[PDB]
Amino acid sequence: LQRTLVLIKPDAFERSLVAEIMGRIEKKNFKIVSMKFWSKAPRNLIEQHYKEHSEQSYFNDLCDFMVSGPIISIVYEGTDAISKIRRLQGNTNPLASAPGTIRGDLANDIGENLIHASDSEDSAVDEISIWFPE
Amino acid sequence: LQRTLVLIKPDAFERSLVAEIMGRIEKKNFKIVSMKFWSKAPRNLIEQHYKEHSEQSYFNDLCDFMVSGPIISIVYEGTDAISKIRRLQGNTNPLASAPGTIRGDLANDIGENLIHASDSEDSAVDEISIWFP
Amino acid sequence: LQRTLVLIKPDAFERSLVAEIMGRIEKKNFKIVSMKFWSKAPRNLIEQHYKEHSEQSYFNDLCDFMVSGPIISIVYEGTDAISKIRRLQGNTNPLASAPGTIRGDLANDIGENLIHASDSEDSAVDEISIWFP
Amino acid sequence: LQRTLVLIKPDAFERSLVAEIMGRIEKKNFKIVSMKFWSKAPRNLIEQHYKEHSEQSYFNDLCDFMVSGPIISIVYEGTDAISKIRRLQGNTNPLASAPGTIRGDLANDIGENLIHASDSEDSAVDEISIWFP
Amino acid sequence: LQRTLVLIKPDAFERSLVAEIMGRIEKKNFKIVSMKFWSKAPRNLIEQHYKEHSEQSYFNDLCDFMVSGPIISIVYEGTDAISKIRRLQGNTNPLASAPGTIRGDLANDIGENLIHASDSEDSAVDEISIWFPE
Amino acid sequence: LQRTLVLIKPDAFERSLVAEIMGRIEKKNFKIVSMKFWSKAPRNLIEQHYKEHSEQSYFNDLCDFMVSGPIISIVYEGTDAISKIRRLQGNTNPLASAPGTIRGDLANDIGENLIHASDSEDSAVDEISIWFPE
Ligand SMILES: O=c1ccn([C@H]2C[C@H](O)[C@@H](COP(=O)(O)OP(=O)(O)O)O2)c(=O)[nH]1
Ligand SMILES: O=c1ccn([C@H]2C[C@H](O)[C@@H](COP(=O)(O)OP(=O)(O)O)O2)c(=O)[nH]1
Ligand SMILES: O=c1ccn([C@H]2C[C@H](O)[C@@H](COP(=O)(O)OP(=O)(O)O)O2)c(=O)[nH]1
Ligand SMILES: O=c1ccn([C@H]2C[C@H](O)[C@@H](COP(=O)(O)OP(=O)(O)O)O2)c(=O)[nH]1
Ligand SMILES: O=c1ccn([C@H]2C[C@H](O)[C@@H](COP(=O)(O)OP(=O)(O)O)O2)c(=O)[nH]1
Ligand SMILES: O=c1ccn([C@H]2C[C@H](O)[C@@H](COP(=O)(O)OP(=O)(O)O)O2)c(=O)[nH]1
Ligand SMILES: [Mg+2]
Ligand SMILES: [Mg+2]
Ligand SMILES: [Mg+2]
Ligand SMILES: [Mg+2]
Ligand SMILES: [Mg+2]
Ligand SMILES: [Mg+2]
Repeated sequence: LQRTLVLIKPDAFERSLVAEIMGRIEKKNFKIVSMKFWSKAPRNLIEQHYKEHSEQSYFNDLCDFMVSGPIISIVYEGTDAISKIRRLQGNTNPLASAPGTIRGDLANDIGENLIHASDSEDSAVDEISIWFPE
Repeated sequence: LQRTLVLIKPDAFERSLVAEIMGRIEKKNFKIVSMKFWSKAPRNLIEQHYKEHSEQSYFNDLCDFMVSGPIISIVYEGTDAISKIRRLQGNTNPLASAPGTIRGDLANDIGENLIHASDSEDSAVDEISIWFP
Repeated sequence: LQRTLVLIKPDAFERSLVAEIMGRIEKKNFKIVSMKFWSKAPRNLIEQHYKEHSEQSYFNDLCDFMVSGPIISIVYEGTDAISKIRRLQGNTNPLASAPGTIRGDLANDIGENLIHASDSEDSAVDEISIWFP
Repeated sequence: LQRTLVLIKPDAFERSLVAEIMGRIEKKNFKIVSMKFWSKAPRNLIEQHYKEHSEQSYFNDLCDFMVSGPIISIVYEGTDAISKIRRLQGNTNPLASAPGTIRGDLANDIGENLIHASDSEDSAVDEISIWFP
Repeated sequence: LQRTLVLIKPDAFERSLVAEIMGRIEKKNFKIVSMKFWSKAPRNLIEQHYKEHSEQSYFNDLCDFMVSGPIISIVYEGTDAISKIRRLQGNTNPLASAPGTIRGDLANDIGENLIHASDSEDSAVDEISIWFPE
Repeated sequence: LQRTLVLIKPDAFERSLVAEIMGRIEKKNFKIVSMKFWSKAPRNLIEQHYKEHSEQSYFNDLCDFMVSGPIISIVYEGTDAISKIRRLQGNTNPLASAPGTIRGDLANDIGENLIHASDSEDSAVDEISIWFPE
């Protein structure tokens, strides 16, 4: 029984795909443990979530996009939640994300990709404590 | 341009209809301005939310049901949000709720009806202050 | 808590709308208690099912249509199943059937209307005994 | 068996609701007989399409909106297409449009209402000749 | 033109995914030849359907689950129906079943996996004769 | 930013999957640049579109099927539109087209496969000029 951190990005709200994305996870039978809505995440919170990408050239545009609209932070719980939800998510690249996945079906840009999902146990614990410090 | 208070009831979670419901409101172009997830709402918030029904026969069952599962409290914003979302919601009674409405399509019980929505400007103001103080 | 008799008509199969129809009833929380697939219903079951229309002008076309493809007979159970599913069904006439109802959304002919549903306690009892003796 | 004129408005494109709308009509069994995509409809076609509203207060905003994005003009054919598709469409006013209708479900503005549909035999004949001469 | 045996398992009825599953097959354009509804399959009928798994450690739980609710037995017919419907079904394992498949989209357990589908010509003939002895 | 040619084939209209197919592309966020409806494409226009398959044994049946009903020609525009829409389309073969793709989900025949999509830059330019000579 694992717990994973998921972010509904600003492009979801702009395109009205919020329920679509959450429904795909809900239908997979994953249970919401914690959920927080942000009218606008603080840039610092974002920079922390993506601290691994600070040296990348897209870092600043990435941070700019993540504060350009509302965000929903969610902790999903279930057996092997981390890897499973990653597979539902789909590849970061629009040239690779398979049809049937969230990105494969709905995302068309490598930056604006609708959804974040922790990629491992270590980073899950880490990202859960960033969005739900309590 | 109004704001209304919406509750996603425990039966929505039990039946995995959370996204479905929020989806029907999202497609009508209403924007979220506040949202909070309750693994279990405090008994007293529920009793105050339904303070008007405190002397009604179903009151106790109504509250028991409201704390029997998680709920989501949501403030929706849009032009004439209150009356419009009430329209989406559908009648409390399964015998009167019209197909195409949330309850008319999905709900089959007068008590377990999936969704709450403020019924007026004044009540919306109270209910909003109850869940987001 | 009632039981009602539902027929999935041949035009549902021709248009691949079988799951769609059964889906709208399933989402309303009604449970199946009996189900039988007919690659071709016997002419006499049809004529008895519609025994009330035997002297009507459309009777022959109605029966011809009912045996022109497969059908599914289903007994649904739920609190007030008869009136509620009738509501989901929608008016026989394409001019009167409301959007959000099965026929109102999907059907476009007074004869080929996709679905049958008992219209009362008494008729439901007969129709159920016709298809599941 | 009638033919009616349908316009898929710019807000359908902006909100990616094009397929959704055309889908609701396709499921009702109406067939396309003519279709044309306009990256930007000519101002004069719009003003003639709405020639009846030329003296109304909203006329200018209505036209500005109609040329602010792409549109799709479609001739639909089916038995009683005009009145039926009008029914699918739903009331112009967000306060009156019923859930289950196109506008009632998706639209939230009296001006930006996603879809146009001829309102009579005579008007359908004019509107059809305007977009497909 | 092949015929294959399909079972809608008890978890479908509990979660109200019956129409969802059948609709995915219907949209693929497969035709129903035979269909039987069981309020509760007899354990023996189940033990026969899974006679190959009698020595497995999950056999008894498997049988217990299969009689815990209603079941729909269906014979679908179409060109290469057996292999095609298997691919729609998706892997038994939730760590493998791909998004876009029935299990990949809706199943989250290796036991409660919503749907059975014959895996070959031999077993199809065999399973069809178990549920439709006529 | 590429442009690709897409054809909604006669089997889509017969089965009422027109909106379904276009919606999958629309949700992927591809923009319609040009669109033409044909009550019946001229056989010659079809023979040109498939001039590469003139020596194949299915050529004539292919052409017969393509004029057996209405067709919608569409130019979609977007980054890498050609390869992406191909992946949404799915393999020509029903034994290969993956679930989650258009053909994988809806097509069950190798001939009647619902949708055409240019396979490269060269053929896109070529097919766009066939259906939209202007
Ligand atoms: O070349 C890239 C790689 C990533 N990102 C953005 C998108 C992604 O959501 C975020 C973090 O990258 P990742 O962790 O590799 O993506 P994922 O979200 O798939 O883990 O950085 C880019 O804009 N360009
Ligand atoms: O006879 C009744 C009436 C209402 N309720 C419950 C359901 C409803 O959600 C809540 C409040 O009732 P309401 O405000 O009259 O209904 P609505 O929620 O439609 O405003 O009380 C019952 O259990 N039994
Ligand atoms: O003018 C008519 C009326 C009815 N029927 C067919 C359609 C209907 O399914 C069946 C039985 O009619 P009904 O019981 O009056 O309609 P419903 O099925 O809505 O109860 O007869 C016609 O073909 N023409
Ligand atoms: O008060 C109004 C009434 C109408 N319109 C626009 C919306 C409508 O699409 C168009 C034509 O109006 P109509 O023909 O009366 O509405 P409908 O489109 O429902 O026939 O004018 C407005 O902007 N404001
Ligand atoms: O490790 C396992 C393997 C299988 N099963 C159950 C699920 C499956 O539905 C049934 C038969 O197994 P299978 O034939 O290998 O699965 P499939 O249904 O994918 O053919 O046994 C388990 O509970 N645990
Ligand atoms: O063995 C075959 C191969 C192809 N075709 C038809 C289907 C296809 O749509 C068309 C062109 O073939 P293709 O370009 O290889 O298919 P695709 O549309 O996947 O590019 O010829 C057949 O009928 N049989
Ligand atoms: Mg990562
Ligand atoms: Mg109240
Ligand atoms: Mg009758
Ligand atoms: Mg007008
Ligand atoms: Mg097996
Ligand atoms: Mg090719």
